[PDB]
Amino acid sequence: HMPKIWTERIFDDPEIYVLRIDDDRIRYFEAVWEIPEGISYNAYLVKLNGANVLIDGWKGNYAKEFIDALSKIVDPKEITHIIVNHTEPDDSGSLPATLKTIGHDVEIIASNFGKRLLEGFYGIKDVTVVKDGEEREIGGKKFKFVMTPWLHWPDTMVTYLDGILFSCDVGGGYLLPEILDDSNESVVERYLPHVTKYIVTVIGHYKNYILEGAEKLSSLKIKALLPGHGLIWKKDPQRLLNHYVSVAKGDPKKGKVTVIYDSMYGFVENVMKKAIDSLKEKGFTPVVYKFSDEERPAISEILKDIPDSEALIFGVSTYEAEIHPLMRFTLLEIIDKANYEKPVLVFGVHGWAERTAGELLKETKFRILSFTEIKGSNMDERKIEEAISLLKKELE
Amino acid sequence: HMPKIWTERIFDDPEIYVLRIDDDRIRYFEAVWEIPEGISYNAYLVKLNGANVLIDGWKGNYAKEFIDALSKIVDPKEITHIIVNHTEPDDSGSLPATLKTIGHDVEIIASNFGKRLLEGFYGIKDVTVVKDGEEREIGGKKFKFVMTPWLHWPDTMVTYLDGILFSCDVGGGYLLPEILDDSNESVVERYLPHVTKYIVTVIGHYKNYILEGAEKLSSLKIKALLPGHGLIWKKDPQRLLNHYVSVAKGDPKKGKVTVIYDSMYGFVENVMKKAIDSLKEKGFTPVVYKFSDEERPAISEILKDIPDSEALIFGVSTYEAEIHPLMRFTLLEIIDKANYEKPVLVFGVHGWAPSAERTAGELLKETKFRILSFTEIKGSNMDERKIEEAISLLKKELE
Ligand SMILES: [Cl-]
Ligand SMILES: [Cl-]
Ligand SMILES: [Cl-]
Repeated sequence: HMPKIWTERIFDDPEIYVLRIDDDRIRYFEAVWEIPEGISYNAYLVKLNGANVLIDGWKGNYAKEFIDALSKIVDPKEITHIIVNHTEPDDSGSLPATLKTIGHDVEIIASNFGKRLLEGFYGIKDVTVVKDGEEREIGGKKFKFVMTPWLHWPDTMVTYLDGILFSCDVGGGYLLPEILDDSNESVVERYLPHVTKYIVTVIGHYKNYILEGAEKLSSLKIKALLPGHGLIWKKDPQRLLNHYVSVAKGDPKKGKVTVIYDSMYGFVENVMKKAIDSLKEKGFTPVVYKFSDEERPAISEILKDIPDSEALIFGVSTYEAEIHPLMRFTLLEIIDKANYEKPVLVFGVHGWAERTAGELLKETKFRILSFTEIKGSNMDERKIEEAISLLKKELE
Repeated sequence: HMPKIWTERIFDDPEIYVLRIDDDRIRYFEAVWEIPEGISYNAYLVKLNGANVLIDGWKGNYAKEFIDALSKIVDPKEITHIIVNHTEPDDSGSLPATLKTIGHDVEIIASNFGKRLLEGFYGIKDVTVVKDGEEREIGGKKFKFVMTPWLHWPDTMVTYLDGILFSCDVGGGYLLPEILDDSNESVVERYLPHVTKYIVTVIGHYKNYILEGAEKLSSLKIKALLPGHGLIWKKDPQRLLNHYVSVAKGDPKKGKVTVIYDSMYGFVENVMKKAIDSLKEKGFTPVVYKFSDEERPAISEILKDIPDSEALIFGVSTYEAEIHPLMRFTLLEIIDKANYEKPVLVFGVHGWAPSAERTAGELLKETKFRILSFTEIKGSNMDERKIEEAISLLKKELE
C-alpha cells in the first residue's frame, strides 16, 4: 500500500497542474488532532514562457514521492521560481530535497515572516520578500501577493494569478475526497464537516483573522480557490469562503446542543441521561460525547461540533482539588480553539471543598445559564428539568 | 462474556475466603488511566463463631455476579457484619444489592467520612463509625481499625485482624495475574511495575500520606496483606510495603532516565534522537515517550516510569504557543501525581508565542523538580555541542 498521488492539469491558460498526495498514514495532525480520515497535501505548478513556478510542496516524509511526481510534468532543472505561501513543514517539508534536485539557484518568494522561518527551519537564505498587494511579472503573467496573517501563522499569504487563488491553509480541510474538485454535490456535502474540523483545530484560536482575511479577499474576483489541503474549488469558491466565515462566526443550527461529560461510576451518567431525554422531549437534537471507563472521544470531533451548536452542556466530576482531567483538557481546548458567545449549562459533582469549571470559563465568551449539582441518592430530578427549560427559554 | 471469578479459602484460622473478579472490560480506570492489563476487585468473607463478616465488595456492574459468587460460600442471610474500608464504587458498588439480598439489618462499619459517603452515594444511613485505633470484638476475634486518610480519599482505613490486614486500595495494583497470591516469584516480578502504575495514577497526589500510613502500620505485626485490587501477599507482605514506600520516596534505579517529548514536525525528534544517543554513550538507559503525528503514548505508562527515574528530559514544541495540548496534559499530570525532587533537562523550540504565556520551564519551576538547564531546539543550524553539554551537566549532577 502506497499513498495515492494525483497529478493533473487543472487549467489550460495559465497552464496549471496540481500535485496532490493523500496522506493515509498520519493519525494526529500537528501531533494532536485525531484524523482517521486523513489529509491531503496539494502543491501546484504553473508552466509559462520562460518560467516554471512551483507553489508550495508536500510533507517531508513524502519528499521522494514529490520529486518523482514533479519530474513527470517538468524537468526540475527548469524550475525558476518557488512560491511559499506558508512555511509549516506539512507544506514545505519537501523544499530542501526540491532545491537539491533543481541543483542551481531559483527565486524563492515568501512573506517577511516566511523568510525568517525558512532560514530557521532549513537554512535557506536566498528568499525574496513580497509585501502586501505587491505584483510580480513572471513568465509574462501578473502574480499578486496578499498577506493574510494568522491563518494560522504570521507568515501566511495567498497568491493571486488571473483570478486563481493559491491559498495554502486558507480553504483547507481534512478528508481524502474521491475527486479533485467541487464538481459533485454529494462529495461537497460529505467534505464540509471535515472543513469545519480543520478550521477549529488548526485556525480556531485565530478565528477572528478568518473574518479579516475574507474581507480582504472580497476585493478580488475569485474564479477558483486552490488550497494546500483537500478539495479544489473551481465551480463555487465563494461557497467555501462563506463556510469559513460561518464557522468563524459560530452561526448555529437550530436545535443543536452538544453535551460533553465524564462519568466514572454512573452518577454523572444518571443525571446526563435525564438531561438528554429532556432535551429531546423539548425538541432539541443532542450530540453527545462521554468520557467513561470504556470510551474516550476524540477531542477533534468534540471541537468540530462546537461552532454550529446553539448551546453546550457540560457534566463534570470533581477530582482531588479540581475537576476530572479529561474535562479539564476538553474545556481548555474549547476555550483555546472555540471561544464563542453561546449559552452553557453546567452539571457538576461537589468535591471535598467544583468552582473550577466556572473559573476556566470566566474570561471566555460563553455564558453559563446555571450550575446544577449532581447528587447521588437524593438527587432532585426536578432540577434537571428546570435547567433544560431555562436553556429553552434563553434560545427562543 | 463472563469475567473470571475466583472464590477460594485463603486462611483456615480464622476461616477467610477471597471473592475476586477480574475486570477485563474496563479500559480507563477512573475514566482516565489506560489499563489494557485490567484490574481485579477483591472482597473477603470471614466466617467466625457467631458472625460472618463481609469486607468490601465489587464494582456495581458486577453486583449480580457478586451475589451469586457470595451465595456459594455462605447463605447471605447469615451475614452479620459488613466492613467498608473505602466507599469508592469500584469497591462498594455491590453494597446496595448485597443489603437487599441479606434482607435484614447488619452492622455496617466505616470511618466517619465513610459513613457520610455511604449516605450520599446510596442513602445507606445505619452505619457504625469506628475511630482511629478502635478495637471491636466480633465472632470471638479482635478487629482493629486504623485510619489511613488520603490513601486516596478522606474515608480510607484498614482493618487489622490478628496480623492479617484488609487494606482495600492500600497495597493494590493493576493487572490480572494468573494466581491469587505472592507465591510465584516470576509473577511477583512482572506484577510490581503494575503496582507502581496503580500507586502513581490513583494515590500519587497523596504520596506523602503513603509514608505516614506506612509509619502508622509499622507498629503492627503484619503477617498478610489482603488488598482490594491485585495480588494477596501471604509470603512476604513487607516486600509490598517496601515497594509502596520506595515509590512514594521516588527511589531511583541507577542509569534510568525518562525522555518525554512532542515532535509536531520532526525537528524536536532530530534533537531528541541525538540526546538519547548521548545518554546511552554516557551509560544511561533511557525510557522514551514520543508524541508524534503517528504515535501517542498512554499517560498512565509515562507516570509509571517517573518514580524510579534518576532524571527526566523534556523536548517541547512551541512555534505559535508555549505548550501544546498533549505536553500540557502530561506535565500537569506529572505535577499532580508524580511531583518529585529530581533533576530535569528541558529542550525547547524558540517560538513566537505572546510573552504572557507560561513556558514549559516556568511551569516545572513551580514544582519539586529541579531544572538544570534549558537548551534551544533549532532546525538546520543546531549545534550538537549544546546537546552534549546538557547531557554532561546531567551526568555531573547524577554522578
Ligand atoms: Cl460518576
Ligand atoms: Cl490539560
Ligand atoms: Cl517539531
